[PDB]
Amino acid sequence: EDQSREQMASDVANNKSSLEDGCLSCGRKNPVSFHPLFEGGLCQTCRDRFLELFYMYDDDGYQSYCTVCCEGRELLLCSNTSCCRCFCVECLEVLVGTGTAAEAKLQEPWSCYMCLPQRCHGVLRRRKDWNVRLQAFFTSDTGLEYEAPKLYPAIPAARRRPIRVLSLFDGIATGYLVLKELGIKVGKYVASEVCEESIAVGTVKHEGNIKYVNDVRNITKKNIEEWGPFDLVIGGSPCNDLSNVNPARKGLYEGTGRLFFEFYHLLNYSRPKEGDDRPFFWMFENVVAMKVGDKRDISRFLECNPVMIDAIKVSAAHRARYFWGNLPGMNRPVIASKNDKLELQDCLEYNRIAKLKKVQTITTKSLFPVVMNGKEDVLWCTELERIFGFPVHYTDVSNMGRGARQKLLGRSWSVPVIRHLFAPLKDYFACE
Amino acid sequence: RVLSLFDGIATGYLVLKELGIKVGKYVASEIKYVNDVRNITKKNIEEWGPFEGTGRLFFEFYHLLNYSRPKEGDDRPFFWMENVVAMKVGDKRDISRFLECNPVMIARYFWGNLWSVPVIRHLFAPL
Amino acid sequence: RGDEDQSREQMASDVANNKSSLEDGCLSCGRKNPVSFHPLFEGGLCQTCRDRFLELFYMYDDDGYQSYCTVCCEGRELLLCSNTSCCRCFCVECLEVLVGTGTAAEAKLQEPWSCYMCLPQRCHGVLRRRKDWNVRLQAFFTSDTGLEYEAPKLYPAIPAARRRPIRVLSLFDGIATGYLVLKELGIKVGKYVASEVCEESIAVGTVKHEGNIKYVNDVRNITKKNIEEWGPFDLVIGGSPCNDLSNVNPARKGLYEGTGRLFFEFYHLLNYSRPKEGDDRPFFWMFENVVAMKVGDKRDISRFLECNPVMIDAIKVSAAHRARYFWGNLPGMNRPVIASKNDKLELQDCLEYNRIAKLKKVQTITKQGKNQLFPVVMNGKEDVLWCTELERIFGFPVHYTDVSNMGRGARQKLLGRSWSVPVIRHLFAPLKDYFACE
Amino acid sequence: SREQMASDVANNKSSLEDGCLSCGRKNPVSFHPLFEGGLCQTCRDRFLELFYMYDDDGYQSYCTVCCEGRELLLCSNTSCCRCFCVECLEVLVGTGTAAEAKLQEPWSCYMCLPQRCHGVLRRRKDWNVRLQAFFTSDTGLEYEAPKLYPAIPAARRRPIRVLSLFDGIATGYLVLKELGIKVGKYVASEVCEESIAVGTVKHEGNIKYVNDVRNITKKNIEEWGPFDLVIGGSPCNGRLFFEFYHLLNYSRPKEGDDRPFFWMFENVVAMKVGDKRDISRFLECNPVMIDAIKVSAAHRARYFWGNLPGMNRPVIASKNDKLELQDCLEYNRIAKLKKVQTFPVVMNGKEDVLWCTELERIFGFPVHYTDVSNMGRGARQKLLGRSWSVPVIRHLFAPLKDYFACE
Amino acid sequence: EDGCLSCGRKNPVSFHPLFEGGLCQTCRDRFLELFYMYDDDGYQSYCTVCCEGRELLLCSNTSCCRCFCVECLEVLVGQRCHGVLRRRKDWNVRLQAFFTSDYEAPKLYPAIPAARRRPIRVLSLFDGIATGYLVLKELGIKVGKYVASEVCEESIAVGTVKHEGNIKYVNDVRNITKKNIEEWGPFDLVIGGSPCGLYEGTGRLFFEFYHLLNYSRPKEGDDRPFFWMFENVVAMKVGDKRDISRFLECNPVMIDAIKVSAAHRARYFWGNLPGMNRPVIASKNDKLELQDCLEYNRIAKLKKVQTITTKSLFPVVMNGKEDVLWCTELERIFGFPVHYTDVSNMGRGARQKLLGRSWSVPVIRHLFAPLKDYFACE
Amino acid sequence: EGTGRLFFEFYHLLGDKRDISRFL
Ligand SMILES: Nc1ncnc2c1ncn2[C@@H]1O[C@H](CSCC[C@H](N)C(=O)O)[C@@H](O)[C@H]1O
Ligand SMILES: Nc1ncnc2c1ncn2[C@@H]1O[C@H](CSCC[C@H](N)C(=O)O)[C@@H](O)[C@H]1O
Ligand SMILES: Nc1ncnc2c1ncn2[C@@H]1O[C@H](CSCC[C@H](N)C(=O)O)[C@@H](O)[C@H]1O
Ligand SMILES: [Zn+2]
Ligand SMILES: [Zn+2]
Ligand SMILES: [Zn+2]
Ligand SMILES: [Zn+2]
Ligand SMILES: [Zn+2]
Ligand SMILES: [Zn+2]
Ligand SMILES: [Zn+2]
Ligand SMILES: [Zn+2]
Ligand SMILES: [Zn+2]
Ligand SMILES: [Zn+2]
Ligand SMILES: [Zn+2]
Ligand SMILES: [Zn+2]
Repeated sequence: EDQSREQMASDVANNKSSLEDGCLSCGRKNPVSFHPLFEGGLCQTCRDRFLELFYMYDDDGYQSYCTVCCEGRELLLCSNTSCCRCFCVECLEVLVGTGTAAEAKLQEPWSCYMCLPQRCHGVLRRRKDWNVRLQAFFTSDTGLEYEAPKLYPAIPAARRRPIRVLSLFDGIATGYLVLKELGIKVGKYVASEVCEESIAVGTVKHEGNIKYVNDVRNITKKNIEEWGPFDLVIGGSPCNDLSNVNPARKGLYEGTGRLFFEFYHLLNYSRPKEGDDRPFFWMFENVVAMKVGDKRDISRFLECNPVMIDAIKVSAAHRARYFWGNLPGMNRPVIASKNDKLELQDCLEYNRIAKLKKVQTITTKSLFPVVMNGKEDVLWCTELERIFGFPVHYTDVSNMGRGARQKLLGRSWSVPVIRHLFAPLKDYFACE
Repeated sequence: RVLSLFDGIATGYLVLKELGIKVGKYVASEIKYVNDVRNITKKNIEEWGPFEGTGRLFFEFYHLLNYSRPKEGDDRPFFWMENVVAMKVGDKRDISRFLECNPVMIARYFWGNLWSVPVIRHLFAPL
Repeated sequence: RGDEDQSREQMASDVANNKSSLEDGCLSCGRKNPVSFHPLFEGGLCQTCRDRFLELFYMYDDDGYQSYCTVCCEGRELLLCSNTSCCRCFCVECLEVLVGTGTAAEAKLQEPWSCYMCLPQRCHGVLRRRKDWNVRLQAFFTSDTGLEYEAPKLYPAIPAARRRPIRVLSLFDGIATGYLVLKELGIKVGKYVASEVCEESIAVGTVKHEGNIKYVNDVRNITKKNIEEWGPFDLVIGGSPCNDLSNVNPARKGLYEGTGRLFFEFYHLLNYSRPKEGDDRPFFWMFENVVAMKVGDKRDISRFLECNPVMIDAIKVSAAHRARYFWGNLPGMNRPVIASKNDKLELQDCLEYNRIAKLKKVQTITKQGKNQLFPVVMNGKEDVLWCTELERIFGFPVHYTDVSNMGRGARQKLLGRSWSVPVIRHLFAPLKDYFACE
Repeated sequence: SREQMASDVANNKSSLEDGCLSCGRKNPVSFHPLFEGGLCQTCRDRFLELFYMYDDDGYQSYCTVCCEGRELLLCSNTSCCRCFCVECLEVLVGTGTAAEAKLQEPWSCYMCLPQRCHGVLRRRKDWNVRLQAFFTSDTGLEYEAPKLYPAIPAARRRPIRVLSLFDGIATGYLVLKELGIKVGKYVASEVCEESIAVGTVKHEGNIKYVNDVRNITKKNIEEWGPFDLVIGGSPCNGRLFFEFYHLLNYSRPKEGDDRPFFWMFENVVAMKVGDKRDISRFLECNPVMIDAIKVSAAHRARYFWGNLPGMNRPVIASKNDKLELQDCLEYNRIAKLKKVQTFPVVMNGKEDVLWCTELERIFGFPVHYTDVSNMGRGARQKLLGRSWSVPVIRHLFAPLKDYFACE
Repeated sequence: EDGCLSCGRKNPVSFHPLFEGGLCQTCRDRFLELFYMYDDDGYQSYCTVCCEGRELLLCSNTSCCRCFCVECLEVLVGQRCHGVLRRRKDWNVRLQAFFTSDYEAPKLYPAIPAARRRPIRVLSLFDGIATGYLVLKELGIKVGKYVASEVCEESIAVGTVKHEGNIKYVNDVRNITKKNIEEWGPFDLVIGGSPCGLYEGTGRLFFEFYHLLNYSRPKEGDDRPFFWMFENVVAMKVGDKRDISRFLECNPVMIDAIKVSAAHRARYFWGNLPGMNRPVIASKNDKLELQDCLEYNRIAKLKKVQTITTKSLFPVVMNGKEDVLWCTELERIFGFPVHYTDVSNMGRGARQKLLGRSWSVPVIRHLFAPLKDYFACE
Repeated sequence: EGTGRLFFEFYHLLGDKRDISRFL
């Protein structure tokens, strides 16, 4: 019963059946979900395997596999600027028409069907609302629908107190950086960054206002009561454990992925006891490109469904991630601000021209992003900081170079994204 | 009532029966089998109340113990308690600090705030 | 030996019983006929010894100590002063023959050992420290040269309504220290033609200064036509890459051969750009070279330039020991060095938050153990200065060299061979009355 | 490799010009004056310094073909000091010629015997005049030609005033009155006591000697009268060039002065190419290459910077010349060679050496010029060896007769 | 006048050429030899009256060398009659006769030589640098054949290049045979000078020239002109001087070069030429003072110069420095043409070794003056 | 007085052997 796609394509081309009933690339009947790009259905296995590898990218700056099904065997890349979309050789001729595979390979330059104005090439009719329809896929599709978060009661303006933060895997102190950018008065902050390179950043730049502690491995229960009531628990675990960029690909239950459980343990301890009514919150952040099996696990352990704020809508780089938590308003409409840097041309030094408008994701490892005086060059550390919204020269401490000033900026959060997330907290704690 | 994980052949049930004590209701996930480990919610625990590496089972056991733990101020008898000796020292410290109690001995490693039939029989003697 | 060729023992014996003075005797050479006096002590010096003192006094080792004897010129075995703020090393042969027999053995065993420059002065044998050697060490260097040239002519005062911007041709520009200091005083720069060939030094000038520095190619490929295509220059700054003139390099080639030839390109283009006869426009120039250079070079460079250098040490305005010669006709190049309110005369003023400095001054920039690893401490742990603090020491604005992916080594090299902002600020300061201000 | 171009040109697939003569690298910049073909820029620069350098025995110290001496065969023919490169032979004419050349006795180089198409090493039919074209004008920069001074009337001609830095034995003084010009002053700057004796006794003390050059200040040049010709030649055995350039600026007429001023430098040809451009760039001129072999009986090639009127005219011998060694010899002495490089005579069937009075007539100075101050055989040779040559200098100084007073 | 000044013994045999008095036969013999030689410093070796002394006073007058003795004064002196040291009024022209007036060869000079005779045919031995050849050409007398017997290679070159090889060297004198003289004969002039005990060492050569006379004189019945000559230094034993005069059978003459030159050159002559005993008369083109035998801007500290030999206060000053004579300045002393020794690549040593032991051109020119009336003049 | 003194006088009135042979 493993029917192929040619029969379905022939049936729909004669107005005998619909595209929804069939898996858009698997060909199997009994669809479970749609395709955000093309009109049709997607099978359970296809949906499971394409939730994961959509947002992964290669070093050269193009998608790692097909934009249609899930797979890369022979790929023909679109050469249009500000577009890296790649297609599948098998996908083209079986749905749009015979002979298009060799014809496309000869025309220079090649433009993908998304670039050109929409035309129903065979059965590949693009959506006119795919821009607003892709978001609904990732936001909420899983089986269980957890209850809506409780809305804490309002507090009078004169009955507000300074917040007592407790950060984990603090990195270069991004939360502390945004907290005074909003205006909230921080009465206490307890980071637990163990990297001595990053520790020097927090002490010098914030004047020893971070009561630094060691790894989040030896903090005992009595410690979390010796330090008093905590009104916020930040945390972002390292994401170099389970990603399909490294072959090992150890799960969340092995290797460096067990640091998530430390956040849960500390959240249990810092949580107010039963019968207490102080405002309490939490948060999390991890790479979206994680296994589906563990994507639900983090949701179930924390009993919340992740959101997806897409950095492109606010910054000049592509990196989306999951933000669990019970913040009051973590599902609104993303809006940019006046003091933003939407295009890369605003994140460059003097006498340099930006060839692109947006830049592919940046990782620990570092072609034609900028040309000065008719000569190509690569981005500076002074330029990698304006992209994320960090103040310039932030990492210029402890005798650094390109070797380390790029690793720290690679696995850090985004100033505009968190600035968006922590906006509602101006009502429960001290302002000005 | 008793809640047990990794019942297996329900040797603990046989030990409890041989102890002369009666159990009102026993709930297990693998006798009253309900479903798999990953098919339990807060509402399910409330209805059933009151009462693959090693880390995969340890996380589920820790979550179950945290969910079944009594709220602050209660004085009801709530206790909990296994891993082989030959295993990574980092994981040993992980599961030692996570449970808020250092291991002692027994060749197995036993935690607890209280397979081998005699060990279970000796442990269930003071119940 | 000859009557002049005595030994130090006879001179010491003669001066012991008030039969002669230390003046007639060469303090270590021993010969007669003194030509000059020893700057630190009282006595006389000979030509064979004096010309060995004009070079070897200021050179330093990597570990942070004098390379030779503080007394004669020479190091066989040296006793370093254990006390800090003083890296003077004394000569074993110099000690026992002037203060008394057996002082060497007790000096090597007395812990900590304090050099005779540090202890309160007393007539230790014949090592009588001068009571005014601080002002007399300058006289050893500033004016003892050969031909006594005429005083430079002073330009007439210019009205403030006729002042115009400053056009600068900075041969061997480096990182544009002249541009940075020029507008700090408020002088408007209407043109600045750098001549650097290293690419990194162009990135700083293009980025930090908004591309107002018209760079050109190598100085060697500059013809007489370029010097007139680029308008009349009102200042010709220059400083040679003194890698072939300092005695520090054992494999040096000296003047007239090698890298030292580049002085004549400064000398060539200076005449090519100097105003001709009948031109009365204010023209100034300035050459700069290290003190540690052979007197054969120092006389020829002064003979061609027809001027005598000054000696401005960077210890009276900053927190580093750097001394250089300054040729030029800058108005007021001999006035004494006075610090300013917004200076950093100690090493503590040039540190980040939560850093503790042990010393009060540091030696020159560009085996170096337990002293180079101990110039600063934080959290009770040994540390070394930062590239951010090496810009405060010289007076450069913070984060000046944060361009073009420069690591630690590049920011160290382009900084250590540059000038010093307080010194060049002292030199350039009188120019405010000749050019357009604000 | 060498066989790459040889195989191609043999089959008429390419020409000899395309490849470096021995380097094997393509893209040549300059052509070989000797043979047909071109030279790579890497091989081009290395050929200037070693071409005219010779050995003590009287043979070249490098290859006649490329630049290299590892194994060389010396030409047995007299009046020819060219040694050929061993690997240059078999790769050009054919394998096995290296052994044959060494075995046959006597062996003559390919230059001596009349030109034959020996492989590809075909001697150029016009090599004689194309060697100068390589030397006289090949450097990149092309400075403007000097201005020509207006003619000086004979009624307004004045005695000459000379400033001979590094004077030596007053070679310049001897030629200026021999040509008939009236000397008004000759401010030498010699500091060798032996050489001062010759210039004073033989000229009745007409030289106003001074002390070392490194003690002369701008005030002395102001006191000593205005100069009209600044001679200069540095001891080749580079510091003293900048002293000549220093003093020339003091004595060069200032802007607005319209009096005839001439200068001239001199240096050997066996100097690095880098130094050659530096001297010309500072002086703003291009040099000439005058050889003494066309006016005397000895070999020496020396560059001549200056603004002298006519430094480019062809070299022509004079009637009062001694082109052969037999014309510079005493009685009962027989010459063996025709020229002597930079067993020279027989005496009753015994090989002897040129006398100090025979090395005297070769250079053009009057006989017994160096018989003062009790010099020995060694001293009289060293003063003559490092001096100039009268026929060469008299050729350069000849056009000056129309500018200053004569007789 | 009845006692010897330096000895005191009576019965004198001769008078004194400086002061009035007598001389014994012991002192006159010691006065003949010990008079004229000199020391390296340039002073008289002994006293001028007694010619003896271990320590003696040294004179310091300008251009003077006569040094007196210590005991010679207080014995007899204690210008006017100082004690008994009253100078003779004509000692200048008196001591010249004491040496001269000490028979001779055939006393009849034939004067038979007449017009249209053959030119000179002169034979020499140990010629050196062709001294006789140079003077003979200067007078104008044509020479048909000039033979020499020199052996030192360094001096053979000078005669060749400077005279275009007209001199035909043969060999050392020890190799010349009787047939060689006959083959090269006849001959009209036999010049000879021994290199400078007579019966031992290199001095044995004197009789070789005498034997050469025996193979060159005209035979019996041949009244053709024939002459000879001889030269020797004055520093010789008394018995040696009496032997040469005995063999040559002549009274030898005393000629000193001071009257014609600017150096102390007094040597001993023989011969049979006319007019040898005539007093020396100076010429208008003669160099008599050292101030003219010197190069440019060189002033002399003296007027005459002492005897000069192979071995080197020096008589000239340069630019305020105490300085010596040049090689080209020694030639003009002897009358030689300038640059006469600038051959064969030789320096101070060889040229000094040649000029020192050579004759004097003006001195030999005087002896050959009367020969112009016998042979082909001009 | 060796034989040379008498031999030289003998010739006038009328290596030793080599010169004696040449003497006659
Ligand atoms: N064992 C450990 N204990 C505490 N921090 C650790 C740790 N192992 C790694 N880290 C830190 O965790 C960080 C994760 S990158 C995330 C940093 C943070 N989200 C920010 O504001 O940038 C790394 O910088 C690393 O230094
Ligand atoms: N041929 C050349 N022409 C122009 N500049 C050169 C040069 N060769 C080297 N340089 C540059 O000249 C510099 C001399 S270091 C002196 C620069 C100056 N004192 C300052 O720092 O402000 C070197 O850094 C070198 O990069
Ligand atoms: N330091 C110095 N100052 C002046 N002259 C020097 C000198 N050093 C060397 N000389 C002279 O410079 C001369 C250069 S060799 C040229 C000699 C001269 N031109 C001639 O025709 O004979 C040497 O003879 C040497 O005597
Ligand atoms: Zn499918
Ligand atoms: Zn596909
Ligand atoms: Zn596209
Ligand atoms: Zn001394
Ligand atoms: Zn010492
Ligand atoms: Zn000290
Ligand atoms: Zn080549
Ligand atoms: Zn070769
Ligand atoms: Zn040849
Ligand atoms: Zn007597
Ligand atoms: Zn006497
Ligand atoms: Zn006298």
